[PDB]
Amino acid sequence: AIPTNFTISVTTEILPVSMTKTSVDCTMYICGDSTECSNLLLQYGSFCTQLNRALTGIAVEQDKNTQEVFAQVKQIYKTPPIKDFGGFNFSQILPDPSKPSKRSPIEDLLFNKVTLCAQKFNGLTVLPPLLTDEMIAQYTSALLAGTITSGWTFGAGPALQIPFPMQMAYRFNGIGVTQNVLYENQKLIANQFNSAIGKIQDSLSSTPSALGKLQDVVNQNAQALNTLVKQLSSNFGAISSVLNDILSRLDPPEAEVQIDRLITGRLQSLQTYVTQQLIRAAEIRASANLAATKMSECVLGQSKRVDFCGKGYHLMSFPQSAPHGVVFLHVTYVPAQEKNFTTAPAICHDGKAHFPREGVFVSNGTHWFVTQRNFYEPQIITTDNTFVSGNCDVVIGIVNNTVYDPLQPELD
Amino acid sequence: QDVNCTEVPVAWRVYSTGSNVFQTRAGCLIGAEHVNNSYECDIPIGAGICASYQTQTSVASQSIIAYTMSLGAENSVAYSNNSIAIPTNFTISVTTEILPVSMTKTSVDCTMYICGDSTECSNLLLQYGSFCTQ
Amino acid sequence: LVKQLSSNFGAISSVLNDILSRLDPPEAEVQIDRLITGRLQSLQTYVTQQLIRAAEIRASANLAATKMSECVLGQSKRVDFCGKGYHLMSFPQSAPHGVVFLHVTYVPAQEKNFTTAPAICHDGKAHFPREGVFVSNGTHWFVTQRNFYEPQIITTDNTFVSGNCDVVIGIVNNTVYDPLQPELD
Ligand SMILES: *[C@@H]1O[C@H](CO)[C@@H](O[C@@H]2O[C@H](CO)[C@@H](O[C@@H]3O[C@H](CO)[C@@H](O)[C@H](O)[C@@H]3O)[C@H](O)[C@H]2NC(C)=O)[C@H](O)[C@H]1NC(C)=O
Ligand SMILES: *[C@@H]1O[C@H](CO)[C@@H](O[C@@H]2O[C@H](CO)[C@@H](O[C@@H]3O[C@H](CO)[C@@H](O)[C@H](O)[C@@H]3O)[C@H](O)[C@H]2NC(C)=O)[C@H](O)[C@H]1NC(C)=O
Ligand SMILES: *[C@@H]1O[C@H](CO)[C@@H](O[C@@H]2O[C@H](CO)[C@@H](O[C@@H]3O[C@H](CO)[C@@H](O)[C@H](O)[C@@H]3O)[C@H](O)[C@H]2NC(C)=O)[C@H](O)[C@H]1NC(C)=O
Ligand SMILES: *[C@@H]1O[C@H](CO)[C@@H](O[C@@H]2O[C@H](CO)[C@@H](O)[C@H](O)[C@H]2NC(C)=O)[C@H](O)[C@H]1NC(C)=O
Ligand SMILES: *[C@@H]1O[C@H](CO)[C@@H](O[C@@H]2O[C@H](CO)[C@@H](O)[C@H](O)[C@H]2NC(C)=O)[C@H](O)[C@H]1NC(C)=O
Ligand SMILES: *[C@@H]1O[C@H](CO)[C@@H](O)[C@H](O)[C@H]1NC(C)=O
Ligand SMILES: *[C@@H]1O[C@H](CO)[C@@H](O)[C@H](O)[C@H]1NC(C)=O
Ligand SMILES: *[C@@H]1O[C@H](CO)[C@@H](O)[C@H](O)[C@H]1NC(C)=O
Repeated sequence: AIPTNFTISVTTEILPVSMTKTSVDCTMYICGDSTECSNLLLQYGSFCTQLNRALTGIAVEQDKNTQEVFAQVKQIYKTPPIKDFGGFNFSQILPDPSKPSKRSPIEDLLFNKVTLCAQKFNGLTVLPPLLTDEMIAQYTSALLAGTITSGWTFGAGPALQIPFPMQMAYRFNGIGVTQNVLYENQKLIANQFNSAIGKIQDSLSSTPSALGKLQDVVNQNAQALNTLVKQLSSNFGAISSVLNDILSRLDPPEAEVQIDRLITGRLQSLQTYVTQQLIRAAEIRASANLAATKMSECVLGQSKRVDFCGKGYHLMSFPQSAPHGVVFLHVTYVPAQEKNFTTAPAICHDGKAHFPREGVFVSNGTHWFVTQRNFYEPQIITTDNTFVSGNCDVVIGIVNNTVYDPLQPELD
Repeated sequence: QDVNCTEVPVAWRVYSTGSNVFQTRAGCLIGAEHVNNSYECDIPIGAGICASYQTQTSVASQSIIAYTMSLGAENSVAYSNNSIAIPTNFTISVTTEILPVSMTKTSVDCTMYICGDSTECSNLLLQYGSFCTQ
Repeated sequence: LVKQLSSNFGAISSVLNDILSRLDPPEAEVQIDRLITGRLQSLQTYVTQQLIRAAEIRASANLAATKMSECVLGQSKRVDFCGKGYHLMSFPQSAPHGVVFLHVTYVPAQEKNFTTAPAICHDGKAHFPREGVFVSNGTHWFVTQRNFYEPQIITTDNTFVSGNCDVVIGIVNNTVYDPLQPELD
């Protein structure tokens, strides 16, 4: 079964890369302005220093994650002023200078769907990220402009200019299809690419569950913080929950029991919160590493790993940013309408047996031809497309035919 | 952090107020001057602000400065619909990568760590379950 | 973990001998129980931290094993995996609780631009390169490989014919040299 047409397809993948940084003060959360609470908690050891160290480590680890997936090339490139990429239309991915935001229409659509207080209280602080969105957008724009005008060369050394049709011809001659197919159906390929890239906005704007992966971490963090805050209204087996009333209607020789019980309860609650945060950060870092690998392999070069950079034979990929995440658009090539054929392992001329150099033998029913393994184009068997090895006695299923000779003119 | 530059002297004193005061997204920075240029990043602060020593520059007057990010050197390739850039030489390069594989093995005895020679501590801890075996 | 032993944990003292001396057995159990609870939870925290660190260490070890299996015992075509640039070879070295990889790679160098053409149109037929692309000095035309500059004269061995000079865009005119000319003699 040999395909006779093809179809360019575009798929989307979403990968989280970071989670919001946060920090809590050990002393302030447990004890307020009460100094007696402070010097009662001083009885315990370094339980107010390990937690801050762990949170700081988590914060710096999250800071490092973004730099690994967006700082592959330290040389920002610019697109040419005139867009004449052989009919291709990269308007929905390239940045739009008209809008005050430096994003693209797809990036703008993404940033308007992540939308779902907590200013400051009880020693709850949120640190700002080192890299703002305005610079992640610049990194993505530079990466996008690098592949359009240079191919995969800029990912290994100096950037080499290349015409886009020639680059696509290079990429087809990486999966089996020869060069002439693109140079013939340039218009069809361009139209299919434009339609596929257009349909992405419609697909994203209609599915609320498309961006579900990025919302899960935000919701989990919000629920964890809400539980941590709500845990402050529990008596923990004492007479009350507010230290002020404990300090009033009791004696200092007796009031320490409630203070100690509340301290123990709040300390173990904070322990649970910190452990949960560390466990979540582990998976977030794993996902960030996977995203970095995907960016390095799919974008800056063609990948031959099956079902890694999209579904089907991989051709190209484009990166886009999103709030605490990245989105990959994989452009792939898949076969189409097929045809029925009969075959033969080898062709037996006089004595010698012929094997194809590249491609296989297909029989229309009367004649025979040799063709490629992924696109149907028959050619007459000659001495250039086949090589002789052995005799028509050991191979199984060989057939009979005539191998054309290309030097018949010399007879004249 | 998160303190607006008026309340800062409501906390060896020059760093409390005066000299040069800069207000950023992270907070209030005291002791550095905000230049109008852009350089490679250094000791980070936040919201794309890196502070560097970099004061070899009318005496040099070495001091700490603050500046915005610079995302590498600007570049632009000349692209037309007929243009090829073919290399003519090459260069063999060697790079190094470091990878941890393991750390030091260790073991801690449950009973000895908590209770010393005191058998009373031992038989009081025996009240709990299998916490010295897990 | 060691310094945590010098904390009273809300008791009267931190040394068990002192607790066992200036108290009564019916009363001394409270301090012992409190110290036991505190030390037990401290050890719990230490063990949990050790497990969390060990997970990451195992992940890094697995990555190092994959790198050794792929980059060393064979060439790798994965981009930016075994070093920066086109990967050629790699060498392993040991280090205290770790490994060091030396990646030997190939990168291009000084460059000169050229002008190209998708195909060359001889009489009727249209010729496409077999490997490499067409490079024009400005007067003549040549075919060369895609990673090193060495011009060669267009022949019938470096190109293959497919179609007509009517559907491709940007085809140009030139002469395809024939290799059986001496047969005329
Ligand atoms: C490259 O792609 C861009 C984006 O699709 C093209 O711009 C778009 O071109 C279409 C052409 O039909 C415009 O649609 C027209 O809009 C006007 C005004 O709303 C309407 O009266 C017409 O009936 C038609 O629907 C569209 O506005 C325009 N801009 C977008 C979609 O943002 C561009 O033309 C493409 N390049 C080339 C060379 O065609
Ligand atoms: C493809 O064509 C070849 C040659 O045209 C066929 O080879 C022939 O195979 C038959 C039996 O397989 C043999 O023919 C015999 O030859 C002896 C020679 O003395 C003769 O006495 C017999 O009466 C008989 O004709 C022989 O191996 C060979 N013949 C010749 C002339 O080469 C082959 O069978 C064909 N295969 C198919 C699938 O059609
Ligand atoms: C590369 O070579 C081809 C073949 O020589 C050139 O194609 C020529 O195109 C012109 C007009 O586009 C045509 O010539 C015309 O032929 C008719 C035949 O009756 C004649 O009456 C006209 O007066 C005119 O000469 C024809 O398609 C073809 N020339 C020939 C002799 O077949 C092509 O232009 C060349 N490339 C470049 C860039 O010049
Ligand atoms: C494919 O299967 C068919 C069906 O069995 C094979 O046809 C038979 O092949 C044997 C082997 O020589 C002959 O003896 C029979 O006479 C054939 N039957 C018919 C109806 O033709 C066929 O050979 C198989 N193909 C190959 C390459 O082995
Ligand atoms: C490469 O780009 C140039 C710039 O537009 C193209 O040159 C024009 O091509 C059209 C189409 O035939 C002509 O009508 C113009 O007269 C050309 N202008 C000049 C100044 O020559 C050129 O055709 C493009 N080449 C390819 C292969 O697309
Ligand atoms: C495919 O093989 C031949 C066509 O050469 C045809 O007779 C046969 O019925 C086809 N089989 C199917 C399942 O279509
Ligand atoms: C900080 O204080 C000044 C003067 O009191 C005020 O104008 C400014 O708006 C304050 N900062 C913010 C972020 O409001
Ligand atoms: C490309 O090379 C030509 C000479 O062949 C030269 O005239 C032109 O300036 C070069 N292009 C660039 C961008 O340097």
